Amino acid sequence: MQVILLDKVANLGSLGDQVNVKAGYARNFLVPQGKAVPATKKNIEFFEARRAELEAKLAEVLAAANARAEKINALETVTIASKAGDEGKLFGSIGTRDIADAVTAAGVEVAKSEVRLPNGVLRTTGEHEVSFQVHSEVFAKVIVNVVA
RNA sequence: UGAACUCGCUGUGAAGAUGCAGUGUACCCGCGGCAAGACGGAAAGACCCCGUGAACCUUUACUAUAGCUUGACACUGAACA
Ligand SMILES: [Mg+2]
Ligand SMILES: [Mg+2]
Ligand SMILES: [Mg+2]
Ligand SMILES: [Mg+2]
Ligand SMILES: [Mg+2]
Repeated sequence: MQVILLDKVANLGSLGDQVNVKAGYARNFLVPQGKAVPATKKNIEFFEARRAELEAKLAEVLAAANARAEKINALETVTIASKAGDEGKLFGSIGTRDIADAVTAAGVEVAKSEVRLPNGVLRTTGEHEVSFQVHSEVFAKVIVNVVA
């Protein structure tokens, strides 16, 4: 499938680019996720007409919004006193839903799917390093303090 | 249930005769019995054979097929070795 882009995806295409990609990748991933649209002759003519002078600006303001969201909190200890057992060995395993609710209780607007983790379970108490995926380009590393 | 004025023997005869030949006996007709014969009645022999007949059934008969299994392509992607 010949497809014209709207986002800096990693390995296939640059911005404003019409690349030929596998049709499953074009159908299930790009056109739902809002990064690419099918290279109809009308579509590439319409993109050269108006949308190339807007989607770059939208990418710049999205990168700025990711910078704003990542630096409204970087203090790197969010306190959760969830339930635990004695001397390590957390009671019930922590969901990233709960980690999302903790940081949106004190700070950022980051939801569940905007959060990555090495483990994802955080099944003991201590300084567990948490990553973040508010965008595929930029990360953020704000750390958690879980206690009983 | 072809029609009957439907005896016995010996012989002849699709080769085991109430019906032919030869011969012996028997007046016409019931009734109650028996059941040897009328190749008695019943049922186009059920065993056998024939049909370039049928059915089911078996299998290492033939040719197929549902199924189960194999691989290619599609639905079907991204990375990294
Ligand atoms: Mg005789
Ligand atoms: Mg008699
Ligand atoms: Mg009697
Ligand atoms: Mg008879
Ligand atoms: Mg017959």
